[PDB]
Amino acid sequence: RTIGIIGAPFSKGQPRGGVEEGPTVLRKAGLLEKLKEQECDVKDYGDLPFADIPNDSPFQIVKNPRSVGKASEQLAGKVAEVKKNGRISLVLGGDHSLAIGSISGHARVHPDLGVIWVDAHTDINTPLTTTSGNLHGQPVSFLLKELKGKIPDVPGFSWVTPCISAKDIVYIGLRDVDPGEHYILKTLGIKYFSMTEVDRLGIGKVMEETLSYLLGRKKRPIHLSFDVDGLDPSFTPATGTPVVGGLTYREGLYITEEIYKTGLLSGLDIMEVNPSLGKTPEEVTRTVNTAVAITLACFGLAREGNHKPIDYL
Amino acid sequence: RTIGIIGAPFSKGQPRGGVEEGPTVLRKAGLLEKLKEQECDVKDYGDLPFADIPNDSPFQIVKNPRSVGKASEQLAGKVAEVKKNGRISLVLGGDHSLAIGSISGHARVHPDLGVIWVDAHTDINTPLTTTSGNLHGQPVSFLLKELKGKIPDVPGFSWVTPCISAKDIVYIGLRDVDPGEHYILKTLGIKYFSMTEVDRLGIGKVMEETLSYLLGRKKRPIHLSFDVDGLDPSFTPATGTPVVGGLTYREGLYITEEIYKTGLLSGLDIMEVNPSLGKTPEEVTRTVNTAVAITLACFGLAREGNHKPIDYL
Amino acid sequence: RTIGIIGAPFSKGQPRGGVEEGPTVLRKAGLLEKLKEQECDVKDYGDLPFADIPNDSPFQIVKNPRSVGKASEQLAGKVAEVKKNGRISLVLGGDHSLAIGSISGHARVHPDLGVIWVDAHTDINTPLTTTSGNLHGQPVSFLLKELKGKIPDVPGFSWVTPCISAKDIVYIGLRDVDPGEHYILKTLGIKYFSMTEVDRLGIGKVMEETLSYLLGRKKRPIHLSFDVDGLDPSFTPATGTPVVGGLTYREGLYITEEIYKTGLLSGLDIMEVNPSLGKTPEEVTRTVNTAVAITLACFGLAREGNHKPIDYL
Ligand SMILES: N[C@@H](CCCC[NH3+])C(=O)O
Ligand SMILES: N[C@@H](CCCC[NH3+])C(=O)O
Ligand SMILES: N[C@@H](CCCC[NH3+])C(=O)O
Ligand SMILES: [Mn+2]
Ligand SMILES: [Mn+2]
Ligand SMILES: [Mn+2]
Ligand SMILES: [Mn+2]
Ligand SMILES: [Mn+2]
Ligand SMILES: [Mn+2]
Repeated sequence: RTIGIIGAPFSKGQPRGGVEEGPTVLRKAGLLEKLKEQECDVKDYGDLPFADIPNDSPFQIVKNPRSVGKASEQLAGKVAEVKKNGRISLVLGGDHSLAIGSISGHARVHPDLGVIWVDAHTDINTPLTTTSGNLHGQPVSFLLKELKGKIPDVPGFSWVTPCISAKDIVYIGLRDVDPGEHYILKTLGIKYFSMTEVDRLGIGKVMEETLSYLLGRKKRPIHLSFDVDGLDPSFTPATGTPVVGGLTYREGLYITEEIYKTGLLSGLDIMEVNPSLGKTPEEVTRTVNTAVAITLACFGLAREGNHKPIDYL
Repeated sequence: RTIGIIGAPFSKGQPRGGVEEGPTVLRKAGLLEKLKEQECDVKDYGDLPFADIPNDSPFQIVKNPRSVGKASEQLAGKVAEVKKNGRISLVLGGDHSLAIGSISGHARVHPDLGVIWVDAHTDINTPLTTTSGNLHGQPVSFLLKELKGKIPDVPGFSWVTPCISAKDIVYIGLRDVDPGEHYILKTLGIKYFSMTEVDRLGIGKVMEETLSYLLGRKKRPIHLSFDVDGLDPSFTPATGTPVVGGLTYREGLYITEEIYKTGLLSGLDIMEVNPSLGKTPEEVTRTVNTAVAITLACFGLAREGNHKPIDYL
Repeated sequence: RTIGIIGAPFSKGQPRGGVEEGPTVLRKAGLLEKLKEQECDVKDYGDLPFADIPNDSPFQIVKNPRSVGKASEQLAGKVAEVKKNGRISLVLGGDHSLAIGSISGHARVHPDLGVIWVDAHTDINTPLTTTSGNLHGQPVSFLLKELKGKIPDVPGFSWVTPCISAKDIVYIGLRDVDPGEHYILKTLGIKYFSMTEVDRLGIGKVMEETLSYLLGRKKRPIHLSFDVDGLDPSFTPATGTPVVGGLTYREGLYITEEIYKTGLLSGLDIMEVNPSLGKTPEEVTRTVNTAVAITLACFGLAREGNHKPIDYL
């Protein structure tokens, strides 16, 4: 469809820095050209400038709360802009803490959006349940309204307003969920398909239930937050928190091909691609190649082929 | 069943030459002995002699049309021979352009045959829609009757007669289909199961629908044209046009085990094995080992075991 | 649940020796600590002392019958002990010949047990049908009552009493079954899901049918004999008899997560882990890492997460 690309070179949501290079390598792989090579009206809003916030001491256990809170605030406004421009926002990260601004900004122009979260983790720890202190593992806790009250006033997020309900989101691919996170999942009744459910039903039924769950009552704009560590590390090794037994390349593409076909995709996140973590230059291209493949699927690239409304014979 | 092996060391359907070695390595892996190690009456018709055709300038964009047209013509007669001998023709390639002669020759003794095409591609470009000019990506266009009129008189194929309908064939494993090819697929209503449908239904349902589709109305001889690049390159890397996200080793064997059980297998093609393309000697044996495994399945080798009609206790 | 760990450093059921190290590396990977890190009351009964039996000439074709028969006899008593202690026996092997003592000892305190055998092989050759002579490929033949009469008096097993029926066991993952073994399977009507049935139905339906088959008539204690070569060698390479096209890591965990949820697991076997066979130190840790993962699943570790009966918010 009509795309609005925005680069988000941010890494302060976690320890390993090379993730802020994601935009660079994803663009070098020729993402723009590839998109344009389709029914895509592409406008790159460039890379957001994430100014240094030198004085950002931990809030209790939470690290770099201000630079994170700031990076998400800046992105929220940018996403809202591209949406007001009638364009599908494509945010290239950058660590997953940015989802806070991406989804918030999306919910401003489209408060009825539905979220599909592909990840190996649920990223729903609260500033109080997290043990690591890394904000790229808490983005979800800031957006849920039902958790409005368990989120302390962390410096940098006083602009945040929970914008989604526990039932407006579906997780797919989970395989490393903390105890407090699992508790929250069962308590708020969050719909999820861990790797156990994917193995059980098959990726087809999984998506069928997902789209039906989020679009059942009525059609709403869709937001896909794709963490690359959601796929098995044999496909996307250059990422910070890899977990074996992930979604295959095929399941990765099947999810996006299906979402694309809904025609309701309005927001997309490609997160956690960290080139510095590749053990070899091949693991690096293998990660970026895969991250690009999943992106092109979101916008039309089908494995059975594509063709223009013309007579080829 | 009763087999008729024929070697087809041909490569002129494409650029990379080492594919004409397929017969050699497939036999060195001990294919004959393996087959004989079963309920197989094996007769090797040797390797066809593909005489040099030095004067073979391109026909427009089409490369080596005469040597290709000749190689397929020679094979067609050989396959017809082994079939008239009441034997399941097993053609070891060689690039996929040979399918033209294999299927044509098969259709002479068994004009009612049904075709199952396992490949990452549809190989249905016409001399006019192809952009590469490589004939191993156009074999299908010469055999379909509905395309009788969109195929120009290319030097070397005036012996060709479309022998199959758009509904006598089922593709399985597609993941890199050109635009003109996709157009033809939807226009002639060709039945196909790209990697998207395999992921959706599961390999079991896929085959179930395939066999039911081709054998529904009535039982007919079956022709299986297996391109090794149909399977994921992690299993068959030594091939010319590999595409990630392919059929697994297991799905590869499940397809053949199922076809075998139909008891209607009459023609088999093992194509695109190119040893020169192996990055290591292991990728080479890994490709040939896999190509052999799929062949033995076609003739009885079952993963649950096999035993002779005797009392082992 | 409440566990009773027993080390079984035995290798005389086959040729390659490094398998008797299994207990050592599985414990070094910190298995005990991991188990304890759950709702597990763990008591390690140490490693059984498998005294040397220098004079153990082959019985016809059968190798090391006395040391094998002795090792299984010793284990049977140890398993019976831990069971009488109201604990789920967790036997770390060691080659698969030990299953004879593990299952026998289990059947003493729980004669109504049901067996689930995950392996690439059926290990049901008789001292008379085996061609290799290796007892780790015959454990099943000594336990079936219906085969009481086809088992010659092999030195070291006069203590053995067939303790299970042909219908009290279900095989999962088969892909290399001898002819005599296949004959026995079809003759005694043994329920099995080779890799062909897993591909067909999907791992979910497979387990569903398995648990329903063994628990259909009524709930009974379950014995899971897990051979690591059951999983594809890309996950567990450090094992003696690897076969490509195995169960994935995911299917490996799905099987155990499901069994765990039955709540009827009473006996568990982790066999064939041979560190000496790793081609690299990574294949070694990759094998042991995987062998540990499947073990923790058996006792509660779920991929969707876990949490204590408390309020995390
Ligand atoms: N759930 C863990 C890991 C998060 C990884 C995010 N990329 C945490 O809260 O730190
Ligand atoms: N479809 C492409 C690739 C074909 C590859 C065949 N092995 C073409 O027409 O050239
Ligand atoms: N079935 C073969 C192989 C067994 C492998 C056991 N780990 C035999 O009887 O020797
Ligand atoms: Mn993650
Ligand atoms: Mn994430
Ligand atoms: Mn192909
Ligand atoms: Mn082909
Ligand atoms: Mn085995
Ligand atoms: Mn075994």
